Amino acid sequence: TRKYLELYIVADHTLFLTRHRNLQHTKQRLLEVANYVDQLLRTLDIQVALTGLEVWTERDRSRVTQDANATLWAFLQWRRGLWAQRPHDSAQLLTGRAFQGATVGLAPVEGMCRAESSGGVSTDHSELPIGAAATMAHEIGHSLGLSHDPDGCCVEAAAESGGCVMAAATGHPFPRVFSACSRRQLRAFFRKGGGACLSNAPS
Ligand SMILES: *[C@@H]1O[C@H](CO)[C@@H](O[C@@H]2O[C@H](CO)[C@@H](O[C@@H]3O[C@H](CO[C@H]4O[C@H](CO)[C@@H](O)[C@H](O)[C@@H]4O)[C@@H](O)[C@H](O[C@H]4O[C@H](CO)[C@@H](O)[C@H](O)[C@@H]4O)[C@@H]3O)[C@H](O)[C@H]2NC(C)=O)[C@H](O)[C@H]1NC(C)=O
Ligand SMILES: CNC(=O)[C@@H](NC(=O)[C@H](CC(C)C)[C@H](O)C(=O)NO)C(C)(C)C
Ligand SMILES: [Ca+2]
Ligand SMILES: [Cl-]
Ligand SMILES: [Cl-]
Ligand SMILES: [Zn+2]
Repeated sequence: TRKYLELYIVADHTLFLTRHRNLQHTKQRLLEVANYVDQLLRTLDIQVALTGLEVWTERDRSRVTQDANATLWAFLQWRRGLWAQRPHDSAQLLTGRAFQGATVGLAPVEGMCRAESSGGVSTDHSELPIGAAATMAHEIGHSLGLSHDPDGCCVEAAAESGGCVMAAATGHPFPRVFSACSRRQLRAFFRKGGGACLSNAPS
């Protein structure tokens, strides 16, 4: 019984523009962010399989604004049509837009595999790909029913180590591991029936 996450990642038009309208380099950024997401999720014993990749080179397919929540749900609605053509477990939007309130990412809680909510949004806020990846892994965490780490969690992964992924705030150094509290919450989530779509090994 092994767990696999079929991930579909999207780069919005703004990100494309910040990447000098360079398709190849925008795709490379997505690939490197996806690689770090895989590294982080593997500390939960979940392997990531990059199912698909998309760059909105001419226009955003869903409305992206300063409102993180509005952006998240507009993306999720668009994701429904995407899913019908390109099946995946979770779709993640990586945006070059900055959200109001210093928010860098959002995702519906316990929505993994749900038709209306299996996705998330993250701003590419750091020069380092691991920044966006830690945010994306955090949103995927919420999708898997993980809550923010209580202060008595993340016994170790010291300050200089970046801490743990489910921390409520982010910043360099970025987290590379999920806390033991997160591990326990994930196992309970799976036992209770959540994330049923993570059971298949990608073809
Ligand atoms: C993040 O952003 C999302 C999207 O904007 C918010 O989700 C919306 O939340 C509101 C309130 O919770 C929901 O409003 C309900 O809409 C129902 C009809 O929905 C249709 O129309 C909306 C708007 O055009 C579309 O988004 C949607 O796809 C549907 O086509 C109404 O029937 C509801 O009214 C009835 O129920 C309410 C509450 O139960 C009663 O008080 C009323 O008397 C009435 O009987 C209600 O107006 C809306 O549907 C949600 N949109 C979704 C699911 O996409 C999040 O709340 C927001 N998160 C935040 C800010 O925390
Ligand atoms: C640099 N900005 C931040 O640290 C913000 N935090 C976020 O944006 C969170 C995501 C980070 C990946 C931890 C977000 O609120 C969340 O929990 N989504 O699930 C602050 C603390 C300013 C609100
Ligand atoms: Ca799957
Ligand atoms: Cl168990
Ligand atoms: Cl049980
Ligand atoms: Zn959070």
